[PDB]
Amino acid sequence: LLGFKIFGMPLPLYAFALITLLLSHFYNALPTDIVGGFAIMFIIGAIFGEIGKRLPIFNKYIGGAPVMIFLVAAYFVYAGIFTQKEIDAISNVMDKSNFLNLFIAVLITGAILSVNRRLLLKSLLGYIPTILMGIVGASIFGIAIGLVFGIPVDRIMMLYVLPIMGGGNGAGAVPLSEIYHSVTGRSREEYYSTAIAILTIANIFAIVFAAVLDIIGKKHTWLSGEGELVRKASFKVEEDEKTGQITHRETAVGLVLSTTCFLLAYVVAKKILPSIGGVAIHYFAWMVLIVAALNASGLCSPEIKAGAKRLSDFFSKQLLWVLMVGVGVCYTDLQEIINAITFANVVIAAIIVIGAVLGAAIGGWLMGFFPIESAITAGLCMANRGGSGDLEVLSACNRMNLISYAQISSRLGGGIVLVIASIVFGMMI
Amino acid sequence: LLGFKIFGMPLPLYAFALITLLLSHFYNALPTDIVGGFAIMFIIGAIFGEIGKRLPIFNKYIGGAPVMIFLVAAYFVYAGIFTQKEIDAISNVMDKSNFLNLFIAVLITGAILSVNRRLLLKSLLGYIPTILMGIVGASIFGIAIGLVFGIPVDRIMMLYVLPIMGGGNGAGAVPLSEIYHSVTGRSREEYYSTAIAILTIANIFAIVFAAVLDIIGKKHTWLSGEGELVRKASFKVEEDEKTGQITHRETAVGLVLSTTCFLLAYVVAKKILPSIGGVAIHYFAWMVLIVAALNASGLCSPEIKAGAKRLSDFFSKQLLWVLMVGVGVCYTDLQEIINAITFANVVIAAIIVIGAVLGAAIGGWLMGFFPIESAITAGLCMANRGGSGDLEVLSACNRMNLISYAQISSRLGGGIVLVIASIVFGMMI
Ligand SMILES: CCCCCCCCCCCCCCCC(=O)O
Repeated sequence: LLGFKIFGMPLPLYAFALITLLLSHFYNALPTDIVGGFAIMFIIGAIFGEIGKRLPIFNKYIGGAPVMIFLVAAYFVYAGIFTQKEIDAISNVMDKSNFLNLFIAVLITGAILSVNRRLLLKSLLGYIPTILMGIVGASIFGIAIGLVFGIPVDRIMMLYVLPIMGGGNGAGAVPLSEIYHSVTGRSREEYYSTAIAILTIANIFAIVFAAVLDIIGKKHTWLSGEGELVRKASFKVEEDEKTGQITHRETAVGLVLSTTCFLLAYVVAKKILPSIGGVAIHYFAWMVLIVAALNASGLCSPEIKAGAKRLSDFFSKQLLWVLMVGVGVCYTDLQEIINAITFANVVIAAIIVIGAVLGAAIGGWLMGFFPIESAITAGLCMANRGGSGDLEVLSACNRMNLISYAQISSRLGGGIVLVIASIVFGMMI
Repeated sequence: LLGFKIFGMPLPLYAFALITLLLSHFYNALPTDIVGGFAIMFIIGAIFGEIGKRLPIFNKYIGGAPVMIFLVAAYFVYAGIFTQKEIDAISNVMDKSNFLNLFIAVLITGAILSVNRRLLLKSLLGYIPTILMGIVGASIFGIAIGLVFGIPVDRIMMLYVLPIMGGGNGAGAVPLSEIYHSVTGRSREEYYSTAIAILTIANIFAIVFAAVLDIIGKKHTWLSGEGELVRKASFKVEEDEKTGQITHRETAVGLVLSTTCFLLAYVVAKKILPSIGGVAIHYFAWMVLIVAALNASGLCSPEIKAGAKRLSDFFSKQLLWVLMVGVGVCYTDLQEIINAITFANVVIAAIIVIGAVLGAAIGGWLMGFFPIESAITAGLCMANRGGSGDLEVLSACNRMNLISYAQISSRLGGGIVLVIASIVFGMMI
């Protein structure tokens, strides 16, 4: 029994950590800074992510560690289990320090700089139209089902299709809320709450639908290329330039590039070029474009690109549970989440996910890719939160080697959905 | 010359980063959070640390990249070059988020957990008395030189001996200021300015005397030791446990252990056991004791200890320049620092460092260690700034394999000096 590992820690060591956390909670002593925040969040995320990953049905279909972690943390906040000091520490970690934007910037730059430049240019000609086709199909089916259920098309486009089809909470929920407030000038709280609820429902349906799509792909040998996206000789003409040995300095350079690209995007979106026309472009979209331009330019060495990828891997696979504890504490309210679990809303989300899958599959077939793997890669992983949950959709499916495609889908889809969301916000209100 | 590397980045890449920083500064747009803080501080630390390393005489003797960096950052703050937004972002990173405490916690846990358990338990029987002998010799020499210069014994002990023989800025300067305020009930800042100035002067003199000690060791062979500390058959019989494979999960476990140990120390020092006797113990000394006890207990696996060491290496070798930029911006004030350089202070610091060297050498010879190696490891690398002066001294000498001894000396001696400072503060007032 003692050989069981919790977050890579032997059971006695995690017992020591939990004793420390309980002592701090009961003595009401905690440094309201990043150290106290990490001390609480690492332990809580470890235990609850392990529980969520072990529980069978939750792990298989619901979403597992991140969903369980943030739901339980938000329930802890609601029930008053958390002390005001711990709540303040977590809110200082992810509000004053903005560790959320740090994490999102690291993930964006890792996902974009990871790919080889020639492969990126080869993809962007045919892969991007598949993303656009998935978006338009999801929008069409969302409008149809909204008309069926009587929800107005304006409300559908504002609340249902865009938050679902865009990125996760860190990118694609709070940026859309900010753009909504900046353009339409209504309160952010209710928009954010409903968007988060329907986004979580869409994540649930995305995992389940990827599972059933893997089943149907097993059933039908044709229209499914196991573990391969392209249908043209599986990209027979493919060469890798080179990659060397990666040291700690390369990872640090990746972090520096993360932060510098985010700063440049912030400056450009805030003061340099706030608006191309009547549309306002968000600094996350500018960051995606800037990192893509940096990758295409060739300034980055292969070692630097590998270091950025490895830093992104470290963040995504270690600090994700910490991020989820903080998200559960700061950006979730159980009462309104539950009040947004109506049968109408859940069926709307299911139909939108069907639309995204169908559009992505038909676009991939039209542009030369395998339709099922296209449907998981784009459409799915875009309806899914992205980052956390892109791994879950790939894990539910038998296909995991497409993780680079999944991350690039999440990031570029985020940029595009923010651009289109700004356009539609201006067009309607 | 475009292949020349600045902080591991080629010249065009750093040109892009510096263009980003200049655009941010001139447009006065910057996110006042950890992302903006790192965006400023990586760039500034990189350029100015490279300048400091390339500067020949400064690099070799006066100080390294850390010294050059925080001096330049302090000058930038003094001359008004830094924008108010940039100052706010850096102070948010260093004070509101309290990145300094996280850095110190990671350093302490790496330096103590990284040591093999059996080797640590065998070494402490003869290495701690060397540290104590060095401290007592430094105190005696400081008292003598203060009597020569007319400085009172209590003033000498409070302002020159303890701040020099303690750790660096993070541990041994601000903890000493806090203890001074809590015990004697006097102003923190007036103590801290003189403490940091004397600490910097002592660091310079310690590096110079380390070079002199290397020369004298080359001269006389029977004191040298040729880079080996122990003088008992050169470790004829020794066994080490295999470490296995190191992963990102072990690195994250090291981070968890660092943060949890810091939290436990904070709780113990604030609520559980604020005072073991009449003396009050600081939470940094408590953390040193807790991490030593955790190492002795054997709960941590060798993989986990290697991961803690790897985090210590990553932080110490990459985020040190960022931390130095933050220290220069926030905790450094050139006006009173320069006012604190004088003939009397310089002579007192030099005599204190010489006394520490003599005491450590005598203790090492009595306990069996090589005299020159013992005087470098304890006394030196303890009078320094705990995190950077040890690297600078070991680089000034030809010995670098004693980095583990230097690290454990810095951290454990910092804890011991904190306890001793509390005792003497209570004694005098
Ligand atoms: C807000 C605080 C940010 C702290 C960022 C810490 C980043 C640590 C990066 C470590 C990963 C790279 C080195 C791994 C080494 C190994 O796995 O052996």
